[PDB]
Amino acid sequence: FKAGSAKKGATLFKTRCLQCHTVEKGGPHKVGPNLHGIFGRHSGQAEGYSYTDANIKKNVLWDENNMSEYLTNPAKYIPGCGMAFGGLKKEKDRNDLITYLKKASE
Amino acid sequence: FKAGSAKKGATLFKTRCLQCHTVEKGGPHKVGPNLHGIFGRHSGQAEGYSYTDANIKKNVLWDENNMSEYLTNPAKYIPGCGMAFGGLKKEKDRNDLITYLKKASE
Ligand code: HEM
Ligand code: HEM
Repeated sequence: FKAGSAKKGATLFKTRCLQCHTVEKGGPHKVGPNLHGIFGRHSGQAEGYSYTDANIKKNVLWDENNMSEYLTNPAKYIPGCGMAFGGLKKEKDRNDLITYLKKASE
Repeated sequence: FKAGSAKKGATLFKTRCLQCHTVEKGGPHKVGPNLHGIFGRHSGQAEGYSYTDANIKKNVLWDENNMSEYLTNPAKYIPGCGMAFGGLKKEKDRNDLITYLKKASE
């Protein structure tokens, strides 16, 4: 991962993630967990959310690379429902998004 | 609605709701919101969850009848994903479940 446009990323997040995730500090959980402070913890540790994916529950240390990989698969399992579009297949895309998430999640 | 078996209801909840909802006091949010104290508020007011369905967001006063109706439709929209099995089509079923939810949500 190499920094990109936080500005493009912000639009990515609003159009592809924000329907399931907030990022503001102390923001509420929705279908997915609030993501504030995501790059200072492991996976599966948002306060007041309880997780389903076995790998997220092993508590991976979130960094840029790990996250880029995580978001690479266009589909994602939404418990009890099925597969949803939760990924950016394009590299450039993730670099933009992750650049925004770093900032806005802090 | 007429009280039924909280015992049957408990099994219903564990097998059909618990994958998306907890009910214990102070229990965490998941795909759906924690439901503790559900019959003492309106819809769309769980602390630390942010909702999507326009009708839930109008804040309906949850009672037995309203809830039975709510759970009557076998399918339910899970934001960003699609339709999921979130209902009990059978009357007897809901009466069992709602009887348990009254107790366990308190
Ligand atoms: C590109 C857009 C998105 C990004 C970058 C993103 C990011 C993340 C991250 C980082 C996690 C792990 C959080 C943690 O470990 O605490 C997560 C989990 C989750 N996301 Fe997303 N997400 C996106 C889109 C979506 C969408 C559209 C949905 C729902 C339709 C969603 C639902 C979920 C759920 C349910 C979990 C928890 C999974 C589980 O418990 O098994 N995400 N997401
Ligand atoms: C019979 C089983 C279930 C019962 C009785 C039930 C009950 C409820 C109730 C009472 C609400 C409104 C909560 C409130 O107003 O605060 C709710 C909302 C919700 N439920 Fe369930 N539920 C069940 C199954 C499921 C399943 C299986 C899922 C996920 C696949 C789920 C996901 C949701 C979501 C996402 C919301 C919020 C909807 C929105 O924000 O638009 N439920 N449920």
